[PDB]
Amino acid sequence: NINDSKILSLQNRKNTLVDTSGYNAEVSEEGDVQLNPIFPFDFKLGSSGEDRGKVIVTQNENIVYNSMYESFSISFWIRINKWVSNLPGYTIIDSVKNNSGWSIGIISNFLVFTLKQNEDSEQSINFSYDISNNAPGYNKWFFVTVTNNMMGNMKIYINGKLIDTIKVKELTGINFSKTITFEINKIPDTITSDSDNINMWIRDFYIFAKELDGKDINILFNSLQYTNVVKDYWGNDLRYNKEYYMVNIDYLNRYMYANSRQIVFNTRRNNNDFNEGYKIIIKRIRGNTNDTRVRGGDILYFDMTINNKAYNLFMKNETMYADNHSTEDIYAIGLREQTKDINDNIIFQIQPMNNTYYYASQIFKSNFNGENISGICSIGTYRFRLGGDWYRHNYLVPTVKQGNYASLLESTSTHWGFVPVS
Repeated sequence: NINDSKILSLQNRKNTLVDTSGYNAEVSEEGDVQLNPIFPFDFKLGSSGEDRGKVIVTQNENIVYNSMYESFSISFWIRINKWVSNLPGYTIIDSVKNNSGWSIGIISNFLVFTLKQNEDSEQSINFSYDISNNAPGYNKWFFVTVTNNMMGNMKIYINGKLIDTIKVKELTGINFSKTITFEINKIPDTITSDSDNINMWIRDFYIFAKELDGKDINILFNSLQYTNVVKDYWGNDLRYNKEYYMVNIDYLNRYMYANSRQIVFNTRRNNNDFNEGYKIIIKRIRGNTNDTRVRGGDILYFDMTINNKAYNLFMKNETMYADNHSTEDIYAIGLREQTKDINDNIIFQIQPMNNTYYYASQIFKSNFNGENISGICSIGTYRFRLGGDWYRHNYLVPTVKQGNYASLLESTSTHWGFVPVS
């Protein structure tokens, strides 16, 4: 019943971009347009300038006429290379023939949708990402969805969530264009420097002849998404035998290091970047053998190579010490030496855990067959006598709460992210 209103479905069929909606809108890609052979089969443009990629959809004017002036919806998956917070103006999706139609661009940390009736009048709505928790840029995938009702409201959703809403004003004389041009284009200066190249990834761009509501929007949101495959910090599939930078949503201003075989979290210097720290590799024990992708319920361990040696993360047995609260069933996570024999001591089960504005997961301590989960992974500061320390000192370190860890499932402190190493 929902797809009954779909009038454009730009997708990657062969290794070609086409309109699978049935209205056969013409699709023509120019310059450097990279298509992805593997899911989500996203295509990729850039602000290179050389032969800047430019995809152009030309819909059946008649179907545009009978759909766009009433109510409609635009949705799609998008991603920006290095969406920093200073970024200059850029038009990314444009459907303005003369001085009328609609347009979608990015500015500082904003993604704005615009309805343009004339050169002297517009009406925009936008999404602004939380800079606080996004120092290295908002470089993750997100599902957008814009809804418009001339006789009511114009709104935009990011990942099934309503972000902004507004009443449409008398935009009489507005002229929708049948042409939609995908291409990164810098807006007319005022910033006045030549910044780095940004890439943009697009997937499943759709347009509906009606104003979809939250429910159908989130239905759509999951409709095309492997909710159960865990994703890495940017939204791509999580993989095994791949180097990652494991972080804790509660402390992104920290990186992983280790002391006397004990994993500690230090403050990163390159705040506007995710380098530093020690890396991790996820090793599978039980999961879909045909993949190297991490799925919920999959059993695994983690390898951390330091000097040149590879260690296994593992749950300690020593009792903890902390200035404030108690040691419920708290065990620190440290590094042991690979025993070439899977120690129950290093076994965990991963679970996808995505939030409106980030991609994380939950790691649980389990046995080999995972029919017994004893606790969950967390983080906190505790008293230690590490390398050279004669006196105990506080260290923020990974931990595993056992006993009844049910009380922590709702804590972002158990939310772990994996930033791949570029």
